[PDB]
Amino acid sequence: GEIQWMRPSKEVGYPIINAPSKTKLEPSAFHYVFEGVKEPAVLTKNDPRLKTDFEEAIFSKYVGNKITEVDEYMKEAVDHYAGQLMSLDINTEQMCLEDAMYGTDGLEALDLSTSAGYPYVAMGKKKRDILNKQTRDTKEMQKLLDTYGINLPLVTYVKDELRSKTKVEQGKSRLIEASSLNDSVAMRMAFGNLYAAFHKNPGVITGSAVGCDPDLFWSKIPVLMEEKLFAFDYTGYDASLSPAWFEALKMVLEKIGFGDRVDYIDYLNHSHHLYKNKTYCVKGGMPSAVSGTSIFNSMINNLIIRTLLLKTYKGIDLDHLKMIAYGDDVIASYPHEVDASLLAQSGKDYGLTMTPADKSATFETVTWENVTFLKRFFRADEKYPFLIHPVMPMKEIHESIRWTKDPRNTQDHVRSLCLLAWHNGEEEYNKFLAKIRSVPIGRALDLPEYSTLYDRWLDSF
Ligand code: NA
Repeated sequence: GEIQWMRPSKEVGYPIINAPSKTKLEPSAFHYVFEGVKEPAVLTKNDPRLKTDFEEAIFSKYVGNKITEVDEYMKEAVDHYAGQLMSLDINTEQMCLEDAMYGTDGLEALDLSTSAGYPYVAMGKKKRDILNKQTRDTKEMQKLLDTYGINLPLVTYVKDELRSKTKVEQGKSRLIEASSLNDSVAMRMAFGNLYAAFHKNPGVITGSAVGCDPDLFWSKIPVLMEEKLFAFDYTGYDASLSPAWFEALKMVLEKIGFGDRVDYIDYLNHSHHLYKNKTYCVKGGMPSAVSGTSIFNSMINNLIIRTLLLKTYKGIDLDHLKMIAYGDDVIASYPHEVDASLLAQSGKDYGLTMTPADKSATFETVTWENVTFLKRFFRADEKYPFLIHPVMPMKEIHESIRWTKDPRNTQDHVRSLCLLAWHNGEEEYNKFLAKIRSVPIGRALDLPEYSTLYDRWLDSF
């Protein structure tokens, strides 16, 4: 990805956009009951904590575009991936406006809380004024589509979340690149069935895990993997994507029956952005908050890994490449050991910056003992080995519980954490519950005991 140009929005016919400048995050009732070193990310150029130019920092993710066209290895990757997907017998029909708006089997309704994007954000019109979850009205939406059309600029906000002291000091805040309600609706109508098919088929066929439920899915994953696992981390995945990778994606879509609407992918590739009083154009890079962001990054990941394996290990059997992606995150396998360090090398020629799995200093062998997916480990249950526990380290949960965005969501927030934590064992979970109950706020919460969560789990299969 690379920003072609940036200038005052007025100069190109656009209004100034208001992006919140004050974090809604602040110390929670457990701020001092648990350890933590994370704080709210920088949201404005004036934040006292900054140690470098903010603007420069948030846009530096666009490391440029390495490759220009789709080479021979990429084409092979496309054919193989498209071939697998073809077996899912995905419905290629467009999705009706109603379902694209309010949902259907395999596709959740549009999120009413998230932004309505441009121009609604500048007209003050919110999403709650356009759709009725119970009326399932599409009349208001239809007029809006006919009025403002599609391919609208993407509204950019800085994401309000916790970050390391380092990332805070270097202005490394992540950005929300929200598509207009019009594009989301249009794109969900164009790819709605593709999304549903993926959400319903997390595994090694779609090579995707978007829409999965870690509590149940973790027991299916091992069975799907080949003998030797391999993995690695990406540095600025989304932003590093070159235009060729988007073209590769269109070929897959074309081969599986969506050639009809590959133009929507162009909208992702060559994108239009609004930030504050500036507007900029990007060539390459996947927008962060577009309908399909997660699924398309995953499809592209499948193309990337297949390509690197073909470039590096000629004669490799992609039919025995068993991988599952979730955006840039990925867990993969092959009957034979492969060199991640080597793959990382080939990766640089494709505009991808790959590093050791889980922040290691060197490329070590990936095993069931140390592999993580979605920041979760894999641990067979002591009583029933065939049931696999998705284990997220307590550190993350601790960091999270020390802050709050709305005292009215304390019950949910803390309950969410409990569903993640208990997998660390009864001893750990109880220590967690006791610390929570060492202050008034925690003692008033309704939290599940270990026995309850363990039984709920066994009963969910
Ligand atoms: Na782009």
